[PDB]
Amino acid sequence: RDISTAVVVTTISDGGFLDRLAPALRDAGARLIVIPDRNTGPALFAACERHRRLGLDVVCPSVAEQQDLLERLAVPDLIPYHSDNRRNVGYLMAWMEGFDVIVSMDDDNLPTTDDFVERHQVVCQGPRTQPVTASSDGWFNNCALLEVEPTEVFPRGFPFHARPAHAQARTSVCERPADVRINAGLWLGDPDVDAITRLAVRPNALAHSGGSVVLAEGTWCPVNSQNTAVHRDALPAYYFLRMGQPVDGVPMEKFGDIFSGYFVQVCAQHLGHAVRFGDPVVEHPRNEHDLLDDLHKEVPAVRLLDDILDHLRDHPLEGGDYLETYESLSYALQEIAERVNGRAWSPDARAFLHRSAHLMRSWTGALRTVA
Amino acid sequence: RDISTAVVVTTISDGGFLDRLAPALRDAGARLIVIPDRNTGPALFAACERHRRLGLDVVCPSVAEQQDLLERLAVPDLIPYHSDNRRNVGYLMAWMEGFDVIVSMDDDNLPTTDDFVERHQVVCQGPRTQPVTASSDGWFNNCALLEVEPTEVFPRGFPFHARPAHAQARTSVCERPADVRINAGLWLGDPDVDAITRLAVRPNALAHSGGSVVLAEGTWCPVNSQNTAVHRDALPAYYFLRMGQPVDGVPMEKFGDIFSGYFVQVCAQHLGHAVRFGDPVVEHPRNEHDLLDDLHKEVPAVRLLDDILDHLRDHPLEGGDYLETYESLSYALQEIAERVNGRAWSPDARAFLHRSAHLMRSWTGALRTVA
Amino acid sequence: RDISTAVVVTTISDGGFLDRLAPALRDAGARLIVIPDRNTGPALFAACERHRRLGLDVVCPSVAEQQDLLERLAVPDLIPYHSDNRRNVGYLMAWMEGFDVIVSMDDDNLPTTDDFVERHQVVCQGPRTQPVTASSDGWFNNCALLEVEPTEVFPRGFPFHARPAHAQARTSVCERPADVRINAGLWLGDPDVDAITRLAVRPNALAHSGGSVVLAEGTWCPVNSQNTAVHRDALPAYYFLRMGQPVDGVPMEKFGDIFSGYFVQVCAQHLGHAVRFGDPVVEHPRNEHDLLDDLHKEVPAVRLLDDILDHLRDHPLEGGDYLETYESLSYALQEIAERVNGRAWSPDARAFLHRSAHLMRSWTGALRTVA
Amino acid sequence: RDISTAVVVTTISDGGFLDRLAPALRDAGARLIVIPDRNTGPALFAACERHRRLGLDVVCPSVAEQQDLLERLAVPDLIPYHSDNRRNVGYLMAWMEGFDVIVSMDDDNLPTTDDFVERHQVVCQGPRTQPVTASSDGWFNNCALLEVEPTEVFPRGFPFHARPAHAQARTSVCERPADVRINAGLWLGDPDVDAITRLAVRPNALAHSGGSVVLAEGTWCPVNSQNTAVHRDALPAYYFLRMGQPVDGVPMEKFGDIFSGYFVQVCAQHLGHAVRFGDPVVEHPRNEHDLLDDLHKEVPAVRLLDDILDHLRDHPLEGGDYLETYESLSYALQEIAERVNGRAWSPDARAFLHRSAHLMRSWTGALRTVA
Ligand SMILES: [Mn+2]
Ligand SMILES: [Mn+2]
Ligand SMILES: [Mn+2]
Ligand SMILES: [Mn+2]
Repeated sequence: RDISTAVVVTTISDGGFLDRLAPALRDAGARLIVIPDRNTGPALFAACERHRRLGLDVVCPSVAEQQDLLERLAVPDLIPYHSDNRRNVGYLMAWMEGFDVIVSMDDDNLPTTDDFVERHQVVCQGPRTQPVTASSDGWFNNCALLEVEPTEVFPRGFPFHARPAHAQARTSVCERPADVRINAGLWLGDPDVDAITRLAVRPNALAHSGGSVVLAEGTWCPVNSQNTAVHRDALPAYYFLRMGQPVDGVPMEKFGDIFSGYFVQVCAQHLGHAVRFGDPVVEHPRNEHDLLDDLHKEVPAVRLLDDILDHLRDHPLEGGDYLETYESLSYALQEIAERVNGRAWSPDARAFLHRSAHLMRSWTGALRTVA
Repeated sequence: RDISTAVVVTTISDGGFLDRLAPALRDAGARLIVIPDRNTGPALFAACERHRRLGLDVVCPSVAEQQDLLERLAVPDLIPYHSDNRRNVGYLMAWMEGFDVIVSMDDDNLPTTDDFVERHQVVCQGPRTQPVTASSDGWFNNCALLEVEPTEVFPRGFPFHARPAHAQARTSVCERPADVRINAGLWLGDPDVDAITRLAVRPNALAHSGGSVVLAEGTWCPVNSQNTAVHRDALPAYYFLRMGQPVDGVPMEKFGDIFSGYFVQVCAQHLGHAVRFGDPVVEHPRNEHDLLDDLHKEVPAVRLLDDILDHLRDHPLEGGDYLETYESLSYALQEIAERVNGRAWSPDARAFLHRSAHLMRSWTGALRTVA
Repeated sequence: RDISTAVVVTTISDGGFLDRLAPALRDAGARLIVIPDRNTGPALFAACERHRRLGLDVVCPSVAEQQDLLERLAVPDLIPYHSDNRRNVGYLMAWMEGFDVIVSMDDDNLPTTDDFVERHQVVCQGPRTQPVTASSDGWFNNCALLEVEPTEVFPRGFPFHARPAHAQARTSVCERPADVRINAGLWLGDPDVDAITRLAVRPNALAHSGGSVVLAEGTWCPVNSQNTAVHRDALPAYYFLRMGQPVDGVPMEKFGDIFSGYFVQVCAQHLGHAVRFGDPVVEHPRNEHDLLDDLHKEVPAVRLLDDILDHLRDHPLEGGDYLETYESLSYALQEIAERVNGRAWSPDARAFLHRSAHLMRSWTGALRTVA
Repeated sequence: RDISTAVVVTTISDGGFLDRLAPALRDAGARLIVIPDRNTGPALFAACERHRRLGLDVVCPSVAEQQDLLERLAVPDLIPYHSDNRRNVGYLMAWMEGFDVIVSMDDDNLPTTDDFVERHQVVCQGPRTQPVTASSDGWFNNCALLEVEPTEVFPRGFPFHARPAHAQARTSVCERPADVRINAGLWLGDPDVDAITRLAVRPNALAHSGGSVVLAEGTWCPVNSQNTAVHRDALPAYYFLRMGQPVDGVPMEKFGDIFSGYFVQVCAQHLGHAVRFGDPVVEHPRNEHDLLDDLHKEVPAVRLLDDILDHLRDHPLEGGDYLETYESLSYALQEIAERVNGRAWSPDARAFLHRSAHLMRSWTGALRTVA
């Protein structure tokens, strides 16, 4: 095999999460790329050094080091300096060093099994004839693979127009070729639901009961960046979208991985690749913040997502690899920004897609500069 | 002891709902006050004039008659002309003509029992020793009196900060004196939940199983205007609050009755009166909205309600009747607009309470003009 | 007939302006009340303590002393803590300690004559038959009393709708009884023009040539707080209005004294008092601002002032002194907030008058507490 | 010679302006392309037909005809349907029919001389060695060529950072080769000043006294679309920019020709071509609308223009003709949107350049489809 894996995490904490995260990473010999920020205290740097004494291939480049790498690649203004968007630095660094597997995690996720890194290496098994899951409505609820109380829930980013009729959707499994390049692992405790669902029923994930699935062509499901492995080929299409763009005056937030999860998914299907959902499952403790503020942050993106997802199914792309496909995707978003109709599509909402498309090319242009 | 009842409904439809609503109203000799708007087609007037042929005590004052009435009360600018706020015209007319019971309804509710008016006449039974319900957390979930699928839900306007711990709250019933002047009837089909709950679980209320309760002092529950009887004494405090005020730039909507229900509730309790929940139950069919637009409209008011409800418990009021208590409440809101802190309390959100307090005094000023 | 004068200045600088300002103040034995802010460096306190060694009756209450004072007056939230609105603290202290004349100045004005305090004591001369100036259009351009290059200009706050026809307006002087309680001194160098005029022609006031005038009843002119003496009776109506309220989404700024100057002007005229323009003239050097930012700040208030001034002429007031007249003015503003029409009168702009009216009552409520 | 000229005007009026505009156009045999809108009454169509009886080569394509041409060229959503941006239709139509000179005028401009069309044919004289005007600050005040009362003024779109020092700027004329492709004619009566200047001094253009100038390389001046001739080669770079994009929440307006005037100017200088200012001069009567509303509309663009103009001088372009240069300009604006710094450069302001750049390519892509 001889597979290299790099875990990418951005944080502003003191580094205490490394105590319950390092053992699973250092046992598999995987590299951990911790991306600090301006508002990151010197305790995280000391915590990374201490865990490197204990035998962890951890790196924590200071904001000075990060700005130099982005400066050489002619992208000094691409990544903001007070946001979790800085995880793109860890994406770029792991892609530069040439890792096979890039695992994107948050600083509050804990692996629940010993084979955490091994289960994420499924994106490097290549194309096999394997059971792939299809849905008559083109959507798959990966939260249905879990035991959730008090009621059924959809993951964050799942389109709202498809939820009422999804209970009638036919689900079939067929033995077909598939090349898994993205593996989204599930989460116990507080699942990855949007702020709307969390305020309504406060879901609780008890256990992973549904196993693992591989979605077929035409069946989609939102992919996150808190427990997801991405093959280095698919990483150019995994650019964490920059937030802050106002929709009808209200800036969107906390949806960078919803767009990247769909974008790397659309790009993978154009190249005949698939997305996997299931194991490894992480421990995600419950929240502790302002859920009404989370709602006010997520609504601007939620108002647009259903329209953007519908137009992406009708926009065929081009490209031989992920860089060419992701750029063809950026041009598709600019055409979508002028065709889509709706009350939430004020001039600033349409301009959100146009600036995002430019930032997506600035990301790929920096990757071509590396190569 | 002949009790007179007036039903207030504002609508822009052609008047087809009168075909099914008038039977239960004319069987009790009750008055129906339909309040049309500017865009209300001339077909509603034909339905009202024709349903009066069948014995319905219905009125439908055109916008010319509504504005001539509001001119003489020195309040021409109080009520907007493209909003459901125009139901205040119906409240004013019934209180002018001297009805004992004012039943507020929407144009899509349907009485499910033949005793609809009689069950709403409970707000005239006077004070007597009756079983009253109290709660350790000071909140009562009226939806718990219903059979709701797929999971438990809270009514629209229920404070979000008290929802997680409400399951542990103790509920007791004690024989205590109480005077019911507000009776909020429940609703089958699509229950009155906020847009957050409806997007999440799409609730369906199957039956009324919990019976009727009378809330005690210090126990609150949101009261809407879709199926609520208000005694003529309590009506001055039942002013339907005017929407449209921006909160951090986003205008609020669909919460006029949420503020009115709490305001008439706090005023009733200060005067020794109580609110009742339960019967009569109406049929509110599930109407397919733009639920994302409903969410975008309700979030501005939701961001402030939790703070507003907490301060209204700390602020004692003054007044002998509802007219004096409602004015003291308006001065209390202006004191709250400067006391309160939070991220959602930008200068426009604070000025929303100040403009609302002035409009409430304008509403009571017109009632003092009539009386 | 010993008259006491207090100069009120708020600043965030290091206190270098005291080197040139204190001579004219300590030569007249006048009191200087410097009001620092949170971000005011500790160098200002050394300049005040040291200028008192040279005989200056100066005080500089820290933010701790300012908040302790405002706590006992039940107005802790009245005055923000990062605004020039904190000069209201200086108005409060001088009115508390009982000074006859309160001279409002900025930290960049410089008296050009040795009789600065004496010329400002004109607001204590009492009522006498004196030449008063009237205008056929009801407006007087105080900048016409100055020599301004390169062209004629209007002061900041002058209504725009009356500017084109003001050249045809007739000006007459008549021996009439008048009682001056407000004296607005003029300014050489950079005149007090709005950001619109300054961006256009960059005015430069070379000399004071028109002398002094006393405006008659029905003749108005904006009064600022950069060089204005207010008698202690008129000070309750001189509350520096709080900025920040959004007009159609855009927050207003730099117009607190424009509203205060008109408010104390309308209140003085209802009580039979007059406003004076002319001497003493200060040296206001041209300070290079971000003039585009100044324009963006002043436009919100400018969009409303023309409508507000027109309605304030139609609304008669009540009151025996300034405390009762200023409160009647606040109730008049709430009546105007609903009467007025225009494109710039979105719900947030109307609620700006309602919140301002409450803050004015809070200001007078604290003065009633002191007295 | 054998020169064809097409005058482009968009309007919503009844067509009365054709009475005083047709004689100068029909005498020279020039085509007039009147572009109506949705809110255009049938009187303009009758007025165009009547003037065609009198011998005017006028055309007035209905909104149905306009949408078909844009539909064939795969640009159905490029041009909005309630704006003067529809003059781009007249630009495209005259470019399709192959006119040498395209004269862009407003419906309220009247030629003051008989040689109006002949003086605008100067953009077809080709390159000659002629006196070109240079300025040490790189800016030229074309309003200095007029007699303006009561004081000197700058044209709309002139950068504000350069105005104070422009009085010291050296002006020299040198005999050098120049190919005039854009000729901006001046205007008597109400000049083309921004809303800031018009509210301050209300300028009045008395006569054209300065003659005509041809700006050299590096010397710029804003160009408008109300009295300007554009050679068909330079027309691809004359796309009237679409307004409505919010800057810090405030949408910009009335600045479509300010950006197009600078863009066709920058593109012309890259190709060695020049811009001419002077004759022919038109009659522009005084305004009649809400000048405060004009200010509120123009400020969002004014806050950005000085920054955009500075970066355009430091961004070298590419291209052999105007189509290639205008597209290279669109990519330059996207790089400028991420390099520029300022308080007014909120996320929606930066996204204004990105969407504008996409619309500029959609314009050129439609022109390449025509060819
Ligand atoms: Mn988390
Ligand atoms: Mn309904
Ligand atoms: Mn100053
Ligand atoms: Mn014009």
